[PDB]
Amino acid sequence: PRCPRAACQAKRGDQRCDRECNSPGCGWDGGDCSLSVGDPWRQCEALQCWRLFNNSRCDPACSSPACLYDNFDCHAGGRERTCNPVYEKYCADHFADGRCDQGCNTEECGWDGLDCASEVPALLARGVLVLTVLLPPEELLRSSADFLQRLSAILRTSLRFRLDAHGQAMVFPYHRPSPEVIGSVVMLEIDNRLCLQSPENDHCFPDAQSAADYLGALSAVERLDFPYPLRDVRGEPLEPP
Amino acid sequence: CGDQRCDRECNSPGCGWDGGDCSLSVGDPWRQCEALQCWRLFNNSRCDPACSSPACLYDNFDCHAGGRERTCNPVYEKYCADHFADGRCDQGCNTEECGWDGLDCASEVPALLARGVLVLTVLLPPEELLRSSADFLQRLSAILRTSLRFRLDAHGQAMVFPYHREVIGSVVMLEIDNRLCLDHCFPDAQSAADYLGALSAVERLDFPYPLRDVRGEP
Ligand SMILES: *[C@@H]1O[C@H](CO)[C@@H](O[C@@H]2O[C@H](CO)[C@@H](O[C@H]3O[C@H](CO[C@H]4O[C@H](CO)[C@@H](O)[C@H](O)[C@@H]4O)[C@@H](O)[C@H](O)[C@@H]3O)[C@H](O)[C@H]2NC(C)=O)[C@H](O)[C@H]1NC(C)=O
Ligand SMILES: *[C@@H]1O[C@H](CO)[C@@H](O)[C@H](O)[C@H]1NC(C)=O
Ligand SMILES: [Ca+2]
Ligand SMILES: [Ca+2]
Ligand SMILES: [Ca+2]
Ligand SMILES: [Ca+2]
Ligand SMILES: [Ca+2]
Ligand SMILES: [Ca+2]
Repeated sequence: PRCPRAACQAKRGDQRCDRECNSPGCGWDGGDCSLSVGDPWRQCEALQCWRLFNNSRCDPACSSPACLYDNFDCHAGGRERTCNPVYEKYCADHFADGRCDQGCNTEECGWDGLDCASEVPALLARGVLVLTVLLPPEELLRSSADFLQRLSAILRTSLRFRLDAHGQAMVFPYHRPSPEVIGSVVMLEIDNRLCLQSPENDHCFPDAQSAADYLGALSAVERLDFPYPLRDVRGEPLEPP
Repeated sequence: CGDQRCDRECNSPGCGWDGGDCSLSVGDPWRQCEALQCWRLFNNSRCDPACSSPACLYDNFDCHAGGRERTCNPVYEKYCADHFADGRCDQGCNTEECGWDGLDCASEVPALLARGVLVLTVLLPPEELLRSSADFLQRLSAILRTSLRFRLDAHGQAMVFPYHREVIGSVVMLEIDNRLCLDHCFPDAQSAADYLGALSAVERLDFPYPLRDVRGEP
């Protein structure tokens, strides 16, 4: 039993992050603190890396994909690490409005919702990123630009709602577990069309579950800054047509 | 009630705006206006067609921009200012009320300058003034609803000269590019100076710089 605190057993999965249980040995409070991701560092080949993820400093031995790129500490420095708080509201409002805004045309601001790269062929990561957000579908879609801009900025790549055959967003109602609609189950595409080529420069997620892990890690170390009631994240495969 | 100091107690049409103190040293902004009632209709945010001529300073654009298009959205203003004339197109700032993004989006359109040069005295030393050129030019462009830029010398350097009491401010020389002005544009520098003087006279001018005076020169 890698979880030495007894009181933690009763509290894993209760839908509440319990900070006394937020450790690898306690599975990040049974996933309550890591957006349900069991172990975000499952594939990481170096044991010290989860401890160096949150330091805003490049740790080269932790910069592999499997080690979640050291929270991009080695690929983005200085002003390029965050969208300028002063420009954020503008970028959120002009995201995917069909007109190119070069000042938002960066991976840290969300690539302007691809307004500047719309003729570049889509390059989707494998699978679908599935998010549970405690906002009903109509309310969630009412601020889809802000939601997608901020989530794109966090993942430093382009995100959008996956659409069905009739052009409708794959956003489904979420019901209170064992009734009423409490939130949304959101399905997203990850478009990596603006990613870098060289092994040293590339810092995109090749599949949905990889991006989920990174988000889970941001939550585990109290670094995720996303103004939405985000409950869980995961990657799912899709069958072929 | 020529003091070189704006006194609101003396700032009235009857006293020539404190001798031009409050109208940025512009003696009479309505000098060319073919109508007498216009100074009273300039500030009402309502279209008065009889004052909508250029010489009557377009009735403060009340007939050309009355709705949401009169000012750059306060929420986006800081972004537009910082990204003005940075050589990259920002379509969200690409409007006359936001300063046309410093013409970043119209590089294929031939320059079309108004007559003369707009000369401003600003109580900021040149080095400090130049440190915020984008904000200064963007805000001034938005107000004039056209494109403004520094005049360059033979070595391509901005013509911003020290202003002495030594070094109390700057004398700035600007050009007006009307290439995107398709009546609501100023044909010459003095007209734009007059309009600015008019805004100051009626306390409508909102410009976060210690702006002393304005004038047109050929
Ligand atoms: C991983 O690194 C992060 C920094 O890169 C650490 O997050 C930062 O933590 C500090 C202190 O814990 C916090 O400072 C402010 O905290 C107080 C308010 O906290 C609330 O408000 C902020 C502002 O929106 C919010 O982000 C917090 O999550 C919380 O809701 C202030 O009263 C205090 O004076 C101080 O200014 C930073 O805000 C916070 N930064 C971010 C981006 O979250 C994080 O703690 C670390 N992980 C650890 C230590 O486990
Ligand atoms: C013109 O209108 C503005 C808008 O409130 C006002 O602040 C200003 O005092 C007015 N001008 C005069 C001369 O009253
Ligand atoms: Ca818990
Ligand atoms: Ca690090
Ligand atoms: Ca855009
Ligand atoms: Ca006076
Ligand atoms: Ca009017
Ligand atoms: Ca620009």
